[PDB]
Amino acid sequence: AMSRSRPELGDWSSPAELAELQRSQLPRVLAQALRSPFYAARYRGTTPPRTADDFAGVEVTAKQDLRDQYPFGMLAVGREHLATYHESSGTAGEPTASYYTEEDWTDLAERFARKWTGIHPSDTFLVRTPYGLVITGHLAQAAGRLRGATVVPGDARSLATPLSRMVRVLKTLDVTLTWCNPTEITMLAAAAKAAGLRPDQDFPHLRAMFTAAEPLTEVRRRRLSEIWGGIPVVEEYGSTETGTIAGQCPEGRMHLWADRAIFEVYDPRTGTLSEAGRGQMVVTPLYRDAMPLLRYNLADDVEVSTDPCGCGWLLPTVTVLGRAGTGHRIGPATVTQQRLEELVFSLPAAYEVMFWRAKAHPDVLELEFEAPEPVRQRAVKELGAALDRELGVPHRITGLAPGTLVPAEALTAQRDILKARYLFAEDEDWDKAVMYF
Amino acid sequence: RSRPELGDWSSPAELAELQRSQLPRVLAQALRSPFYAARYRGTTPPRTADDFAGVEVTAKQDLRDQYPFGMLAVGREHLATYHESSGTAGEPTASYYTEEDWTDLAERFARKWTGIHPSDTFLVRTPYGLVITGHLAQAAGRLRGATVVPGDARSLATPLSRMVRVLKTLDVTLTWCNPTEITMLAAAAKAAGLRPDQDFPHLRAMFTAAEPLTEVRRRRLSEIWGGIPVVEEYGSTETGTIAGQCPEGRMHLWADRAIFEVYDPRTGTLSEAGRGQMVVTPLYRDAMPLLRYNLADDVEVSTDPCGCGWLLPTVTVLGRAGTGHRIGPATVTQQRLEELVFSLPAAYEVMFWRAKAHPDVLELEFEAPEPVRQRAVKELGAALDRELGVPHRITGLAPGTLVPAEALTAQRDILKARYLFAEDEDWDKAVMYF
Ligand SMILES: Nc1ncnc2c1ncn2[C@@H]1O[C@H](COP(=O)(O)OP(=O)(O)NP(=O)(O)O)[C@@H](O)[C@H]1O
Ligand SMILES: Nc1ncnc2c1ncn2[C@@H]1O[C@H](COP(=O)(O)OP(=O)(O)NP(=O)(O)O)[C@@H](O)[C@H]1O
Ligand SMILES: [Mg+2]
Ligand SMILES: [Mg+2]
Ligand SMILES: [Zn+2]
Ligand SMILES: [Zn+2]
Repeated sequence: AMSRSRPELGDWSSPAELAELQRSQLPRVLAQALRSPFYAARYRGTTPPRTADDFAGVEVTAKQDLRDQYPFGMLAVGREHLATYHESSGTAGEPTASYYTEEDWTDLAERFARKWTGIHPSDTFLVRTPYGLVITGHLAQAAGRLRGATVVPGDARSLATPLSRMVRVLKTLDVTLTWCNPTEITMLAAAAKAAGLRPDQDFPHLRAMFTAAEPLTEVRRRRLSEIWGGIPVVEEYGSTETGTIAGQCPEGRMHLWADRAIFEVYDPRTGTLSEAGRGQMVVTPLYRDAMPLLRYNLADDVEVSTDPCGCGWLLPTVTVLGRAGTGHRIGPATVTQQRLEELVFSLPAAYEVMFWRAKAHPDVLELEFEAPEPVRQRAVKELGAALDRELGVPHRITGLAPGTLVPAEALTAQRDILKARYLFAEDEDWDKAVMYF
Repeated sequence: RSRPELGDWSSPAELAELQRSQLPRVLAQALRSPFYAARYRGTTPPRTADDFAGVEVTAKQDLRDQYPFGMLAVGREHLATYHESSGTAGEPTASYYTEEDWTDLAERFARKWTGIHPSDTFLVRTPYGLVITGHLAQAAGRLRGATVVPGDARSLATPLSRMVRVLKTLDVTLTWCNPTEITMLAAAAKAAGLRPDQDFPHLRAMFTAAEPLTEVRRRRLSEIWGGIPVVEEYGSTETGTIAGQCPEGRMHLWADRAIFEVYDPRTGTLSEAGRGQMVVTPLYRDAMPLLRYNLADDVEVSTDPCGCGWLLPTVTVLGRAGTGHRIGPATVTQQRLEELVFSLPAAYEVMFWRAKAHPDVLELEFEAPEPVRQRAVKELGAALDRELGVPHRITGLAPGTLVPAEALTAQRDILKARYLFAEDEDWDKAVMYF
């Protein structure tokens, strides 16, 4: 393919060459951004940025800007050129719209498809994320179609596809790849066990699990891998409005797809943008026509490093800590979900602790988790000792019976996919007449 | 491959030839599947157009028995997508498609007499979970360049309140949802402060399927949404779209893409027209060949020419709504009741109802706002007296009884798993965040 117009891993031999692949797109990107009502209004009465050098002066685009411009204030092409329209997860009251041409979709699908394990025609790919307005289900399906994998559209949060039916599909279709968030990986494992199947042995064709959408510690990621037989759990970082911006290498670090976007770290205190360090993730996608974004702040706290990785990819690594501002403090001690997660998932695998939750009170950390009765007291004691050793916070830890946080019906209930029925026989329950879901 | 378009045939004889010329390929493809290889093991299988007249019907129970890949005629490497049918979960029905199979599927859906255009914004409000329906409409929208808004259905992510907001704010021009969902969206619109007959000026057509739909109900759904076309099609997960509405309001069989026959289940005879069970042999599919697949829907196929000038037979689908219940001296079909319910004046706003056939009496409930309820009860009773003569027990209910207010107004944030909460936060959304 002498013919392909977007860069691939291996097209650049140095960071200087990568920087050139980026800057050579900025005149097109800056001209396209100005066609949107939002950027045309932003630079009204001034000379707009046109050149690679002008980009250093470009003002950040905030989430609140995208919400204020709902639905099509960020639109730079005729609506006739849109292929799909999406809205972000989170608050329903203040939606964020994103939208993509067919050519925009090719870039999106390529970035998702950068899975170090490969996606092949030989694969059966269960897409277990939502298709309702959000991009995630559509994105995985598009990458599956691109690479010829058989796509099984599992959807998520749909009454049509409960966990019991997904477990049966995983086993009976010999599914080789999955796409779902890390909590859904443990939900599927709990559903398998409730169906009398061992996730570590009874799914021999499952070769990788693709995941995103949650901050994921290496301790949790490795436990999720071990639960499913030691297979790779392949993380990516993305959003509805950016698509996939980073993907895992074989060493287990996420690398920024810097050939497809200019990535900057925003220090909200000084207002400076830097190519690496700690701060808020800023993205300028290079290969989109419909919805240009100039220095869009995802407002995730990230650590970007240019330090080499054992994978040898010539791309910076990124750790995603969480959403900016989300931390809690109890003693002098900062309590992060990420620190608690590392302690919970360091309990021996034999204790089967997967489901937990915690509440920061001013004085004390309240934490609950499900564990089988025989190991429950051990789990409470060891997790307490871990909190003492690592954080020194006062705690109130309660072990719960399985079925308490995650009900049995979520794991085992089957649901017929009915249609509206208006006339029933005497013996039939007519309660499913109009509300048939 | 080269697939026919409306207008490629000038007569029924030419249509019959477009079909028969595909049958050698279709019969050889079917034989590659374990199911048809086993069916014709130790015989000479059918090879020619003439041999097709002798081909045994394929039943739904065959597709269930062959779960998952007994109907598969290509290497799995060539599959693009895998689907399972709606209905019983305990006994799944698998279907699957190559990329080229998908082009035929998308083309058949896209035969919408109103057109699908790049100028369109197309809300897909059917499920994407395993079933084909959401994927099919999305594929046809992508094929014709319409902006696809993936609404999904039966998803906690996309309640009615949010779909009504999307209809209005995105100037949606086309919808895809079942006929019950058309009335659910109308009730949700009023609950959002929007009049379905006036406040959606860019909505130009509503595409629908999946339910038996009387012309009386279809015309009422049109009137509720300001007199815009309600464009019906007939399909299934295992066949795709097999008939679509013409501008005269009849569904025409897509006979250029499939051989349609009417099955008498008592004699087992197959006829090109008349009353009986819908039998389909798709002509342009490689992955999952079907020879005379019996959808087991009760249909009436007619060869009578239509004012639309399409040279294709028309089909009415009675289905499960065609099957009588004896009550009084009389026999009552869902389709006959539906015609009487939707013959009540539009201004009574009767959209949601249900009925139970007892041996002695028809029990029927419907929502009607105060103060038209007792008029509606009386007129519907008189209609049942005049038309059916069945004893009835009719109850008018307050709106919010059959279709709860919560279904129409509830908004739901799309949350992710959260493990650490502040004191004042509800931590019940920790692991069960849907
Ligand atoms: N691998 C990851 N690690 C950590 N956080 C992640 C990861 N992937 C996604 N996220 C988080 O999820 C966000 C994107 O959520 P997603 O639903 O995929 O898009 P969205 O529709 O923009 N939702 P939202 O921003 O939450 O309103 C990112 O900004 C991060 O906060
Ligand atoms: N226009 C229509 N009029 C009447 N019935 C229809 C119409 N369209 C679809 N149907 C019914 O819906 C069935 C197909 O349901 P659908 O969910 O679209 O496919 P499926 O998931 O394959 N279901 P099934 O094969 O019956 O188990 C048809 O066989 C008919 O019974
Ligand atoms: Mg368009
Ligand atoms: Mg394949
Ligand atoms: Zn690496
Ligand atoms: Zn016609």
